[PDB]
Amino acid sequence: QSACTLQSETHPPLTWQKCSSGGTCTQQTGSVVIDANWRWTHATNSSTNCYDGNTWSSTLCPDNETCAKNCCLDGAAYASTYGVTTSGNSLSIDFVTQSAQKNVGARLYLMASDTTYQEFTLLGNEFSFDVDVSQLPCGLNGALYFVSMDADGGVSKYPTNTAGAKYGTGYCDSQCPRDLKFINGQANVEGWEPSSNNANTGIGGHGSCCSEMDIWQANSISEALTPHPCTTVGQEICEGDGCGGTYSDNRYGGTCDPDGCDWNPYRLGNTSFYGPGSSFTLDTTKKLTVVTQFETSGAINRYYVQNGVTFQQPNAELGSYSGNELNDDYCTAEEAEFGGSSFSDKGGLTQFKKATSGGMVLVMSLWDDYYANMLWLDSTYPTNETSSTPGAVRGSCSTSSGVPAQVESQSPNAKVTFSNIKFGPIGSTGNPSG
Ligand SMILES: OC[C@H]1O[C@@H](O[C@H]2[C@H](O)[C@@H](O)[C@H](O[C@H]3[C@H](O)[C@@H](O)[C@H](O[C@H]4[C@H](O)[C@@H](O)[C@H](O[C@H]5[C@H](O)[C@@H](O)[C@H](O[C@H]6[C@H](O)[C@@H](O)[C@H](O)O[C@@H]6CO)O[C@@H]5CO)O[C@@H]4CO)O[C@@H]3CO)O[C@@H]2CO)[C@H](O)[C@@H](O)[C@@H]1O
Ligand SMILES: OC[C@H]1O[C@@H](O[C@H]2[C@H](O)[C@@H](O)[C@H](O)O[C@@H]2CO)[C@H](O)[C@@H](O)[C@@H]1O
Ligand SMILES: *[C@@H]1O[C@H](CO)[C@@H](O)[C@H](O)[C@H]1NC(C)=O
Ligand SMILES: [Co+2]
Ligand SMILES: [Co+2]
Repeated sequence: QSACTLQSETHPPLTWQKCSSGGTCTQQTGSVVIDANWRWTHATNSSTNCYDGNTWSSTLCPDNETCAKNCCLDGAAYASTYGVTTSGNSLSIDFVTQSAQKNVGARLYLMASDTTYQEFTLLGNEFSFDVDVSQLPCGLNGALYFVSMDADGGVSKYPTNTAGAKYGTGYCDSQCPRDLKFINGQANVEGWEPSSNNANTGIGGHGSCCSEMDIWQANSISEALTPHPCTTVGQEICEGDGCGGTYSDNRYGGTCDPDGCDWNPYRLGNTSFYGPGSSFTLDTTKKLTVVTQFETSGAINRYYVQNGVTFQQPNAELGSYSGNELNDDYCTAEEAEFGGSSFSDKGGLTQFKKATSGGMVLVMSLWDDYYANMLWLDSTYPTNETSSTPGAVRGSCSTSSGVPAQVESQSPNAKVTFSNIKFGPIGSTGNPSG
């Protein structure tokens, strides 16, 4: 897709800190950009939409190539249309924003410049951030994660994509998403099937795959940490159901691991660690700090801080495994206890290390789940399972929770605030910010 300028594109600024082993942190200045799917897509020569509701213009978009040549992405009114605002080192995303139309959440990427994404090399380093999830009830997900996206949004690889990172193009994740309107410089109109429950979405013939590191997927009820390996580390197109993931009939028939080696304290047995109120170790009605460390062995460590008290990731006992570190033994024990084999089939942490060794783009999003109602995160899943089934219970939410139309109507004012992002070598982010 090309870029049009009927509406100006001004990326909201966002500062963060880069720390060093020497014990000092320095301020960096970046900005955020909204994903291309949220934008107005219209003809390059007029204001006629190329996409409207959940269908494509059959004349402007008869096929993937022609559509890309005829259509462009336009600017976004961040605050008024998408409920996205920033202030210093803080970013807030509103759940439902009402303007000309109704908008639900957002997916944003951290930029290095106005035209490029900021790339982070996680291996050997640690990432820290403060988060307020108090306004996120059952069914919602305020996420912060990394994906192996190209710094330019794919422009250098795909000439027909001239909009680039400035317009939030190039997304990919372990689900090999097929809902993306533009992939590899082309539209995703061929094989397009409109969603039955979402008036704005559909599923196309192609998907976009890549490694994904889910640092944080959570609400006030549950939280999970999950690495997802893929046989191909970076962004790669996929065909139909061979994509696997949430958008295909076969979830595990692809090149990426859509499940990952997840670590949810509640799912692991500690139902008193994270939740709303003082009866939990970490009170989700208050802001907290989340620190994730990527050691060179490929293992991942985690600790939290609230009101100046530090808590390491709670110990878990699963099969022959015991400890609080996400390593090869944990992931193997999890597959043995909870079942499944996609993580190991995709290479596990060894394959995943290839992603963290390279650059990864930071993503912050707020969304509700039109496919599984977020039950996999905060309820019992599958819903027909009982508490006696290992790993079925992931949270205290009712199995009837998370219906999009319902949560959007009942909790429109929900929101998430991410702030004070700090990145640097292991053991450095806890030091004084510059
Ligand atoms: O027409 C002439 C006038 O145009 C005006 O401009 C309009 C334009 O016409 C109109 O088309 C445009 O409409 C856009 C809406 O403003 C916008 O809200 C809407 O956003 C949708 C988006 O369509 C949809 O693809 C997206 O799907 C989400 C999904 O909800 C979410 O559950 C899922 O979540 C993932 C997470 O993000 C991720 O972190 C996690 O790992 O996985 C999750 C599961 O996959 O993500 C998908 C996206 O991949 O939802 C959003 C939000 O509801 O998009 C509309 C276009 O399709 O609005 C323009 C502005 O009003 C001009 O302004 C006027 O001057 C002209 O005259
Ligand atoms: O695709 C949504 C969500 O899936 C998560 O994997 C789930 C999977 O959906 C479920 O079938 C299985 O039983 O449990 C796993 C772990 O909760 C995945 O970890 C998320 O990253 C992803 O957003
Ligand atoms: C849950 O984790 C917290 C923090 O590590 C710990 O104090 C508490 O004893 C754990 N509770 C259970 C039931 O394991
Ligand atoms: Co094809
Ligand atoms: Co270790």
